[PDB]
Amino acid sequence: GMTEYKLVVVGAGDVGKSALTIQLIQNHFVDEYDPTIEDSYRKQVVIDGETCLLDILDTAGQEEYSAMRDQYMRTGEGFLCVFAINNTKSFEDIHHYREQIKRVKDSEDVPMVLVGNKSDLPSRTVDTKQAQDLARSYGIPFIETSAKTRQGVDDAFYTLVREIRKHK
Ligand SMILES: C[C@H](Oc1ccnc(-c2noc([C@@]3(C)CCCc4sc(N)c(C#N)c43)n2)n1)[C@@H]1CCC[N@H+]1C
Ligand SMILES: Nc1nc2c(ncn2[C@@H]2O[C@H](COP(=O)(O)OP(=O)(O)O)[C@@H](O)[C@H]2O)c(=O)[nH]1
Ligand SMILES: [Mg+2]
Repeated sequence: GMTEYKLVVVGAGDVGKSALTIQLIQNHFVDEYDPTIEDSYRKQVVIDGETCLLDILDTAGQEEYSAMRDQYMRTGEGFLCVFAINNTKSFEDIHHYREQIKRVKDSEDVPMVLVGNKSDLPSRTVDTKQAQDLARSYGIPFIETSAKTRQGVDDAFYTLVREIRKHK
């Protein structure tokens, strides 16, 4: 049967989680997507010659640590932790997202990719070296993306699938 991979996109508001997701789903850059909409979106894709079904949860809204929200996030098999390369605060938030993923998955070994989005913009405030070194600290891949140009989009999502495959 066709394997389904449940991927969850997390990170600060405004980093481009929705734009990245929609580039994967629609193959279109959407510069405006209601910042409060949290939803999941499926798409069949070929990854290393194997058709699989991606189910991508694009997170949004208020930080909440209820049992219900933990259970919803626990359905994720792998996580994209997204910051924007022109927003230092979004990068400084990453460790919090990673810690919460480790907690809900009750595992030090959750499939994960660090994503530095908005790589098309000149206003960089987070050095590539610093982001690469954070991914190294965590032992995870780092992918530079742009939802605007499609740079890195498949790399980010497909790497996460490959990481889930390895973990399984
Ligand atoms: C960085 C923070 O801000 C926000 C703002 C919005 N969201 C978060 C946030 N942290 O983890 C999560 C996820 C969605 C990630 C996947 C696993 C779980 S499990 C569960 N229950 C979750 C939730 N809510 C999550 N989201 N954090 C700073 C720092 C602390 C104060 N705060 C202002
Ligand atoms: N230049 C540029 N703008 C982006 C990119 N991704 C998202 N944006 C913009 O960043 C803002 C927030 O994007 P959105 O997808 O809503 O972020 P979310 O809150 O993480 O879902 C919007 O103004 C988008 O147009 C990108 O890669 N490049
Ligand atoms: Mg959004």
